[PDB]
Amino acid sequence: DPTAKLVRLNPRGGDGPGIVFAPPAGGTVLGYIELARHLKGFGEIHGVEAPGLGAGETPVYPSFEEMVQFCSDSAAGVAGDGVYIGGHALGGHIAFYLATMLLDRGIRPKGLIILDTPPRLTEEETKVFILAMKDLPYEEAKQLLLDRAKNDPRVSAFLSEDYLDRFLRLQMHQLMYSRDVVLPQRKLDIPIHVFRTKNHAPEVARLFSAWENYAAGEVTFVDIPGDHATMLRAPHVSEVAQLLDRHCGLP
Repeated sequence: DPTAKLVRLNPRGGDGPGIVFAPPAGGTVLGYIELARHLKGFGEIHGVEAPGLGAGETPVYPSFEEMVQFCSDSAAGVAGDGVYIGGHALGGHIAFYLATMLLDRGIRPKGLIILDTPPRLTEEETKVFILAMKDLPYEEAKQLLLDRAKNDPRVSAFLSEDYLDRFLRLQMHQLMYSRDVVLPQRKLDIPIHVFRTKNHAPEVARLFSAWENYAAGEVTFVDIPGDHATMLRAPHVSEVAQLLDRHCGLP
């Protein structure tokens, strides 16, 4: 049941529309919790948790196409034309696909909110992600990431090993088809809001402007503090929620 994975991250707190977030690589919506808490000018903020992560679910590993279809089925309960479609990272690509599917059906969401990701997506620890998207056995690479996460006292003390395993497996699965993700060259008839960090190498930074190619009207580039990971955490997340309320919300 796709609708059972539509998580309410924050009840209505402002006078604006809601937000439905798609998950990044790994399928979790937990990375949005702090952001949703600080936001003060929106309605209900929802997130779509990938299937197979909850305690009472069987891990599944769908293709990008089926995952996009699952989020649409999950977010269907929310009025498409009364909320922003958002997404961080790979979640930004799902968000775009969902917005094109809504527009194909005549539904105009309030807009697309992209969190620090361009339209085309330790030394050994980061080598895994590179190879995922010297050669090493798959299961050996997973253990490197698994040993990295477990080294953090916050993961070993509060996070479920079962949840951590299901997340790592799905992240590997989504990292490996991530290069196959090609956004349709359509031009959205809705505003696009790209919140981008400023600590990107020139090679990557240059790619964010390509969002202009997928827009028929408004496109807004907003600078946010932090980097691709720390932006959703303190101290930066507070300022990110301020800017999000300013350009898209309405306290």
